[PDB]
Amino acid sequence: LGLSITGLGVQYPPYSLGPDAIDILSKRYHPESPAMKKVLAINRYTGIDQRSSIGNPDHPLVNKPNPPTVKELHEVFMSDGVPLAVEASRKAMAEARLVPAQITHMVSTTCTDSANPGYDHYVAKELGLSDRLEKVLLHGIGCSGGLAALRTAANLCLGHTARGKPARILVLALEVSTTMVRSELESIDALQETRIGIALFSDCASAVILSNGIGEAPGKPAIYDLLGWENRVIPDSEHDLGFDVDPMGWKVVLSPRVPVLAKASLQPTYADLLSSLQDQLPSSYQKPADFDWAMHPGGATILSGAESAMGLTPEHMRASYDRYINHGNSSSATIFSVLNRLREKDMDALAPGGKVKEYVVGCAFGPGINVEMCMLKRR
Amino acid sequence: LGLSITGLGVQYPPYSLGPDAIDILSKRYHPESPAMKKVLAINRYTGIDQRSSIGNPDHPLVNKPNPPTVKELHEVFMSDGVPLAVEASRKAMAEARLVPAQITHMVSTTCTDSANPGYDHYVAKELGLSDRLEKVLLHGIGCSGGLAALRTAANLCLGHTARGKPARILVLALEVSTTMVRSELESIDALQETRIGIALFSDCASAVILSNGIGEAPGKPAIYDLLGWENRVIPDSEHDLGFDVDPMGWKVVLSPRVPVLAKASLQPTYADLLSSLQDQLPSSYQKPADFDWAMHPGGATILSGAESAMGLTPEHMRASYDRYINHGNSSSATIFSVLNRLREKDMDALAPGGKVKEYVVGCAFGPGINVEMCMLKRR
Repeated sequence: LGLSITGLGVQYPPYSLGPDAIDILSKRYHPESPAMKKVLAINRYTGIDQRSSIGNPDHPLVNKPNPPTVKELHEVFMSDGVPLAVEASRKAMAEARLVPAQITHMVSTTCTDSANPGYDHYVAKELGLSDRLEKVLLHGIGCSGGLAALRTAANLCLGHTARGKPARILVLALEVSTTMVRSELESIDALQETRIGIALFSDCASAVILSNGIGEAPGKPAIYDLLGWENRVIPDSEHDLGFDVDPMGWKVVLSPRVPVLAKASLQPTYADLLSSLQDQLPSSYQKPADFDWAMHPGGATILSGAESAMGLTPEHMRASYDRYINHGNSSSATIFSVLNRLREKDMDALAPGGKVKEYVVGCAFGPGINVEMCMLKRR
Repeated sequence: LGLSITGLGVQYPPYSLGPDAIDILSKRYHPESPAMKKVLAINRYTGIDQRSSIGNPDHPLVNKPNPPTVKELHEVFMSDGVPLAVEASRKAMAEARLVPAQITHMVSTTCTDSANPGYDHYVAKELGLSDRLEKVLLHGIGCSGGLAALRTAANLCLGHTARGKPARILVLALEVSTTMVRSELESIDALQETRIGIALFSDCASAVILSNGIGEAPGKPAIYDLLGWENRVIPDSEHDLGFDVDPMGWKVVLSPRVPVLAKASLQPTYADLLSSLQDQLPSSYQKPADFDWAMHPGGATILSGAESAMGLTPEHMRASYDRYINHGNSSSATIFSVLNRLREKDMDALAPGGKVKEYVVGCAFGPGINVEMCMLKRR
């Protein structure tokens, strides 16, 4: 296919929210209640030590008399989120050794903003990208956005391949979720329902460059080759996972079914992915445990579910754990963060049986429920 | 390129509102003010006879104590907008003689909803499309969305072409703008700004099927062949045109500069479009007046501006006039409505000098400011 990830860049904001962040904010704005106590308890065994954030608990946006409106959220997405996306993109392009003029397409995602022009316009402008740049800003997909953006970029790359044209696509994910803490606290308190969103979600921007190989800097270096992909929707699961627009931003929808639905999907999706390329893979790469797994860490049970269903050790998803524990779930931006971390020396040291794998399965789930899987060859 | 539009479908909602509709609602909810008087005056200067709407001025959504919240808007987008999208998509598929399992990708757009899962999911589900359908829900682009979706679909089609695979892409636009009347009225009253959006915008869904011709039998009919496209961003014009998220939905941004900037972009964009494919065109298709023009009728000044800039008659854009006068500006959904109407017999009857043109220039502008053009060959 001639598709390769030639650069990756990741930019977390400077700040880290410990588990007491929600304790502080909850006590500041709400009375003690049974539902809040439950959430505060769950918060303590998510497996997350620190959640990356654009601010600390005293940030002015989350310390108003009321939760910030979706307009006030947008202002901070633009002031504090967009610079992360710009830096992540710069880092990706620098590793890919590309200048702004070489970028042919941009595929961007977020579920934590709505705007016209979209945030991708402002990132592209700051980077000095072409006024003829072809842009796609994806919506509606939440956590799966990273791999969906990548797959979309793959298709777009091949569209240029068809015409014999070089394609270098900036694939970008930016999420700012921590600013919706007051919204979630209000819902917990008012509805007396256990809403665990505030215990999981964090802020990040991440980016990769996907090249179609045409007119490449020959002998062309890459970090990963993109060999294949599978995408699927689980029927009658709309109500199980969601993010509903609201005057206070977006409200998390999350049912008890999600862990089982996610886990049960791995086997058939994996089988479908491998059948579409079994003659391309060596016999040393046949069963799940043969691969390194770049899983989107939606929650602790997603990782433990993958371990159980696919016969993997935690070290098979070492980069997923590393991002999850130290930064939390950054929705669509997490997966490129995982892929970036996986190829680092300190992750190599933790490979199952001291065996760093040449092939990597990427996996993510989001609202739909949408399932995304990709197959990468690590250089 | 082997790209052809093999079906088109359009579905306007049940109601058609004269200029008195906003008079009724304005008077019901606001005392007369200088800004309101100006908007109600401008409402009659547009040349729009009727605007298509999901409701009449007695609709409950626009008759609450306050304007509907963005959540309340979403509920009606789903109840009253999605069915339009389903029907438009059905008719496009029917004309293309395609059954659900044959659709390989979906490229959808809207600027009048935010949701996870996105609205495209629900449309696709109602249509019975594949659980492996590749979807793209565009955001951030407003009025240029129809042509942006078409161009994105073209690139995606060619991605499948690169792999020797059939591509049949449902390209869909749905906009429900009329429900934001109360939000606009509130801003007019409170800010005393002359906000003309409520004089212009209407509701519609429209769809096309774009095929890459692979797996189609020889001599397969099509309505238009897609030959080429141009996209540009007009520099330093973000503040001139936009749609900003708000607890009340989205607030229109519209400067007096827009018609001037738009008019100025036509000649240079057209020249680039034409030069890229001039060798493919006969001698009788060399100058602007040689073509039929499917313009997105963003406002009356856009049409008269195009006539001036490119030396055209109104009959050159007869389908654009027809849509604008009888239905208003349905944002991203209008352009496919124009292309559908253009190929109808009573439009053939208004062709400049009795010559129905074999080649059609498509053009649309939206937030960015983004300019989109395409060249179609009419079968």
